[PDB]
Amino acid sequence: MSYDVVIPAAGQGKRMKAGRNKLFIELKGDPVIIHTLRVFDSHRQCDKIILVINEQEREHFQQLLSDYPFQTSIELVAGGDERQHSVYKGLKAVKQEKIVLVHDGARPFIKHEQIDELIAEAEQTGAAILAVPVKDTIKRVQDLQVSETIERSSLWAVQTPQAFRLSLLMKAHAEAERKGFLGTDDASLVEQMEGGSVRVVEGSYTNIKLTTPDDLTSAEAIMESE
Amino acid sequence: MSYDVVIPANKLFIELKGDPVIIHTLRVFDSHRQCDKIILVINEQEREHFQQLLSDYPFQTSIELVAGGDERQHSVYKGLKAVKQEKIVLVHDGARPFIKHEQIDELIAEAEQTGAAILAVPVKDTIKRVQDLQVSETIERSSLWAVQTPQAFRLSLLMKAHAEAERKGFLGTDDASLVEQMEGGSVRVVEGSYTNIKLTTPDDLTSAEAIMESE
Ligand SMILES: Nc1ccn([C@@H]2O[C@H](COP(=O)(O)OP(=O)(O)OP(=O)(O)O)[C@@H](O)[C@H]2O)c(=O)n1
Ligand SMILES: [Mg+2]
Repeated sequence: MSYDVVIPAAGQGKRMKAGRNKLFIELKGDPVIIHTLRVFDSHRQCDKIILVINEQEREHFQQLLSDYPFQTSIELVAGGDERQHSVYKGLKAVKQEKIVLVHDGARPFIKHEQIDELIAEAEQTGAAILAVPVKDTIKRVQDLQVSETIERSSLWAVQTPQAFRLSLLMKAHAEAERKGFLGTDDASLVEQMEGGSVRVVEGSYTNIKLTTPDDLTSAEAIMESE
Repeated sequence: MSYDVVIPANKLFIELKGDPVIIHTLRVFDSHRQCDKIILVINEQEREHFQQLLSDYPFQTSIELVAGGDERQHSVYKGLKAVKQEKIVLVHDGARPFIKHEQIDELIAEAEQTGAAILAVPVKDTIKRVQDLQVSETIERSSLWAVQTPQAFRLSLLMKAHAEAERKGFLGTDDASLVEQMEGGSVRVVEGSYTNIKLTTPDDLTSAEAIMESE
């Protein structure tokens, strides 16, 4: 029942345009990454947190973490140039075979309820993601000019966490690294493997990712609402 | 220079800070000098409910209620028959109240220059096709855009588009699809704003309230 969580936090936050890691931005007085860490530190089934960071920020994370009452162990692991590389470095720090969750540092509003439903699906079938139905029309665009329209009734917008049996995720990462496949999520690595299957748990539209400046306004309102 | 806007219709009476979302949306087109007419397409049996709304919220810009078919595509078509001469027509979701005139002008500017346009933003999330709560494929993310409204077209061009799409069986999801599908159909894309959100659910209202107070 017990899991480890790998939290990629090693990005620069270029689209957020804060002039520093977006994850140090304060929401209601506490950095984004502190909100995210708190969800896992307060969740009884989380044994360990592996937080993947840019090595230049390590002393800053050391300080930052010492100011807060985290009781669960938090290991700082250096990341890489892309999220996938960062995730793989974090996963190599997990010590025993078990269920592992990978969760973006930039999603601070994940709830214990959804974490619970994912771990259950991963335990049964191996690989589970949070997701929500797409509501907008999606099209592909070449040089600000439409090339085609994707059918939407079956389309879903994927969230984190994504939950996996460690062995299965490590195998997906190792194959992807050897072949040069760079996926945008951990699920797509598993999908690329022969016989790879991923299941969907419906998530909350409040589990937003903080990516652009307008996402900070949505974030403040979600906080105030709860 | 000047456009009509067709708005196809109830969820639109959901409120945002005291007023139905449709009234916030109407205000934007009413405050825009290049908007000559607003055509609001409705179910014929709700004509009184709408008359009442428009009585309570007087607008200076001309607003015409028109009877609407059983689907958005048919409603938009019915709406377009109420446009009286050749010009740019917008088609806009009533539940998108935060459209800015700046974006509206770019949409027109492009659809006069080249015939058809849409507002859109880059997709931020990974998108998967899912069948029975099991992933079937991941859609390649890189050149993906989330489409908003309004969508702006030369009337002849779009009514032409509705004409041929009527002639085949083709039911569309939005209207830009009708342009892209027949002929050598070209739709340019104007990068919109992530604030141009659609309001249906109560989580949506939570965001909308925040956007309003922010600006
Ligand atoms: N090389 C990277 C890039 C991203 N991430 C992390 O992966 C999560 C999702 O990535 P994204 O939202 O793109 O964050 P950034 O890459 O930092 O932002 P941008 O793409 O706008 O630079 C973030 O918590 C980010 O810190 C990471 O650990 N290593
Ligand atoms: Mg990134």
